[PDB]
Amino acid sequence: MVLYFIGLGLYDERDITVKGLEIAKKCDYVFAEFYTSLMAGTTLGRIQKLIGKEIRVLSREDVEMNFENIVLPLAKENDVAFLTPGDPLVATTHAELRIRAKRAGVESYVIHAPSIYSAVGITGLHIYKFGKSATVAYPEGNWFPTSYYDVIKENAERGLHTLLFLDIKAEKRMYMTANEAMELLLKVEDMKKGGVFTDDTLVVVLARAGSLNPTIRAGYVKDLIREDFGDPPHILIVPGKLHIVEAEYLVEIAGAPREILRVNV
Amino acid sequence: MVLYFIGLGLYDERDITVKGLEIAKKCDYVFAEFYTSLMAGTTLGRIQKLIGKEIRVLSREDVEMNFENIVLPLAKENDVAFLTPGDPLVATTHAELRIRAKRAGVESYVIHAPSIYSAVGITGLHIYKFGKSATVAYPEGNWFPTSYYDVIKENAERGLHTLLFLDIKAEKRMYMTANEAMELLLKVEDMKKGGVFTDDTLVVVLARAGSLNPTIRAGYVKDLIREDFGDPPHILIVPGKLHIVEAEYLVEIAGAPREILRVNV
Ligand SMILES: Nc1ncnc2c1ncn2[C@@H]1O[C@H](CSCC[C@H](N)C(=O)O)[C@@H](O)[C@H]1O
Ligand code: NA
Repeated sequence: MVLYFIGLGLYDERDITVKGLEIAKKCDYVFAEFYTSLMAGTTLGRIQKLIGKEIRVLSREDVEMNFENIVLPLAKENDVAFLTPGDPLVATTHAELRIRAKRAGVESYVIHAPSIYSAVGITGLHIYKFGKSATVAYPEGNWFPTSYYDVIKENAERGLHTLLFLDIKAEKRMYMTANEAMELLLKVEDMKKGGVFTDDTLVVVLARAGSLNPTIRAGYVKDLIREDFGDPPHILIVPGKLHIVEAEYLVEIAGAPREILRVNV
Repeated sequence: MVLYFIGLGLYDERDITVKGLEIAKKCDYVFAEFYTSLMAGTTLGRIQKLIGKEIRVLSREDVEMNFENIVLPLAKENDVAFLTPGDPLVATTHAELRIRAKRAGVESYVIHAPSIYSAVGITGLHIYKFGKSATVAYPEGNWFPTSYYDVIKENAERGLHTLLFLDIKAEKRMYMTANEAMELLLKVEDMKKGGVFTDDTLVVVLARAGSLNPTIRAGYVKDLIREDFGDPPHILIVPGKLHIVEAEYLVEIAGAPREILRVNV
């Protein structure tokens, strides 16, 4: 009679919490989704093995349109687990799933796990200084969206950092790279010419957060736009004015040029 | 000869990630701090029992002044772990400790854990809509902190939610409740009269996130300022312009007054 929303964490099968793993093991049915994001440091097989339960994978349509016909029915008589990468309820449409559960007379509990939102603290940037977040999306056809550019502008204008998720093609497994994201932003800067993203802008690139050997790089766009950050997923951050301690971290830990100690502080 | 920063999570010893547990079990020395946050659902004993090691708890002074004398020295020959509540680098100054580790020729790694920063997702509020964060600090003698009041104003003007970390004096076993935070805010409103935080302001309270039964409440200050939300830790959130689905969740899951369903766009 219970539904558990369990986060799988950041990168591999060991990123789930002890509580989440033990609970998942005692569930009769286990579902999961990998359309909001993917566990690049592992496989479905490794996760199934660790849990010892068959994992029924669900698509975006399965979740958004038929959650109540696929998941909730089984929760009426058994304990069901729903696994998602990161922290449950972070993906904007997932909170609503708990309402569907209530309507179905099904109890639901949330088992947290690490999220990129909190994991970006490894960049040395103070968490309280982050402002609104955005997603960099690929233009397509006659559609050229640029809201993510305005978000950076609103934040930087107030001395706040901007966390940028990069467009992902879940099923086609086609991730947008930090390099690609920078190119798009430079192109958006050439149209709106607001002086928000240029070759002199300082950015931070975080890749494979959660891994024991993540890639943390900071520098000006002109030097990082062609650098190789490794395998996805990539996260882009456009910092606002830095606190000296933030700058010292980016320099000592993320190889940023000493120049930021005077230009961006 | 390495140093591991390992987060313990939100509420109890099971909120640690499997990755963190397996590594912590193999460290020669284990240190920790419990002044940056409160893990209401566990004890040092349970943690030690789960990890199978004795944990030397450090005070804020031991850490902020003598980290390189108490911890780093051992890391130069043994595998050392440093445990903290939630995620080690979120809303703390522990990131700077990685710089010290580096300067002393000690490699460090970070194992994330669920954090209050991403756990706000359980409130139903879109996490991408959160703006700058702030801390409601206890007034000290004649010094009365107010900066956190201007943060709410800045975000509200932009329609962004505001996450408010609540103060803590671990050495005195004092943990600010949401009620206390609301009282301090009304007092600041009385001084500045910016129409930022009044008895008609809608607020959200999340208490003991990470537990199976956290307290999630939403409503007007006048009605919530004297309500009992259970034991600490608590966080206070001042939402901005709400999406309809955010409001539906606050009402259906957080017991908010059906009135907020009628959103003014
Ligand atoms: N489980 C929990 N529930 C509610 N608030 C919490 C909480 N854990 C931390 N907080 C809030 O955050 C403050 C500590 S700030 C340090 C946060 C920690 N590194 C993390 O990642 O969560 C507390 O005083 C409280 O206001
Ligand atoms: Na944020």
